Amino acid sequence: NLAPLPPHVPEHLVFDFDMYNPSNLSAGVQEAWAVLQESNVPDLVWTRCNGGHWIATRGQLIREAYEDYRHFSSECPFIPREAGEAYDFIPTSMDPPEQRQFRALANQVVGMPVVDKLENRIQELACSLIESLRPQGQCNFTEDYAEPFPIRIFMLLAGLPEEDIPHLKYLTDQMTRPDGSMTFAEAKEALYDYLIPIIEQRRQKPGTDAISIVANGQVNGRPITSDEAKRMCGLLLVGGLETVVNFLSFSMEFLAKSPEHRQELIERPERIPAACEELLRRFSLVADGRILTSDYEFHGVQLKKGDQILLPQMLSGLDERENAAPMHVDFSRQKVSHTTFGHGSHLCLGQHLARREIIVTLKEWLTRIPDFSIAPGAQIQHKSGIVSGVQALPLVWDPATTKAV
Ligand code: HEM
Ligand SMILES: CC1(C)[C@@H]2CC[C@@]1(C)C(=O)C2
Ligand SMILES: [K+]
Repeated sequence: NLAPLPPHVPEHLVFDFDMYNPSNLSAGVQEAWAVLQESNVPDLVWTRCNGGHWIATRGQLIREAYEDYRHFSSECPFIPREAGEAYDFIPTSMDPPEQRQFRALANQVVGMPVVDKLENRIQELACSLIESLRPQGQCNFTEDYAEPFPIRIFMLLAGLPEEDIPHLKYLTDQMTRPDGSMTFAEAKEALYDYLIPIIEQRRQKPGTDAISIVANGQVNGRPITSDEAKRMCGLLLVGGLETVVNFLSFSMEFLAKSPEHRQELIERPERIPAACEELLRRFSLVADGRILTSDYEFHGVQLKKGDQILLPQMLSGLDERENAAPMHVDFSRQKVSHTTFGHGSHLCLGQHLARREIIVTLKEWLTRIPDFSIAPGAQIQHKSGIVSGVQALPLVWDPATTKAV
């Protein structure tokens, strides 16, 4: 269903893209979104789907908007408008000057000194999961690795019981790829409901886990409130449960159809960090946005105050103007240009954690299970949203070709 065209939007900019169900999804998520960059399509379009919002389609405009926070505010960053109004997570729902103080604390708990201390646990979990899959000759990758590997590391780091993973994953799923069973406002309230007793517990006893450090924190030298801590801990949960989980499956789906690319990493394992960077461009998967604070002319188009604008982080690196032949994976690409981890003052805080988990996954999977493919006759289903995902990934291999380490 389409929302009526607002009077102030020129009819010739209308392109009805549905970000939660793009029309070409069967060809792949990123391919479905890349129809926005055909030569007939302008740099700035209006979709009447999902209540009606702008979409910037080129990397040049996506970067400009994310730098200019005084016109493009993160107070309402999700589409549909109801979701963006309920969205109050910290730091992303704040602009500078208020935003920067909370970043320091969030950085403190997923920052690089934390990741170095976790190296053995990351490595031993990756090996423990993979060695337990190897003699089976089959897995459901999303259930059996992509979810438990990054999510158990995050629950360990935050100090939360592993038994709570299915309830929490379902709620964060409803905030990024909704089912229809919950609105965003309801999923958010249920996740706040979960954190409220935990946060009051850990403000009593100072501690080393990520919730304690946030709940006992100061921001620009003043005590963080219980409510501010709730809104920051919830955002950490969403990042920990949704991003790497889904990115891993996209990568592994590609490697399972691309033996040429598999073989390249098997023989030259020191290409792995670079391949990580080029998989992150090709299979970029986040797309959120901003809301206009004032009437503003932007690349010839008159935006009204309160218009929402989708600024898909995913599209910048798929733009041919930023990377030649963008849909080819080329692990020796010379200048890998992308905005997979965002742009501007809201640059991703967990990218050190993310990169370690991806590189450890590629290294430990390929040395033990070098060859695998998609289970015969299965077609991989995808789902699009704020964070796009792979719905299921059946893999198979012959265990006689594996290597026990
Ligand atoms: C492949 C993995 C990941 C991707 C693609 C990714 C992507 C992004 C993007 C695009 C943004 C900017 C959104 C905006 O400007 O509105 C962001 C911000 C953020 N991310 Fe990541 N992320 C990843 C991993 C993680 C992980 C594992 C965490 C763990 C907590 C995390 C925590 C955060 C936080 C807290 C912010 C908000 C920063 C702020 O608003 O100042 N991210 N991420
Ligand atoms: C867009 C994100 C990837 C980033 C971290 C979690 C996420 C869904 C957000 O709401 C901000
Ligand atoms: K809001």
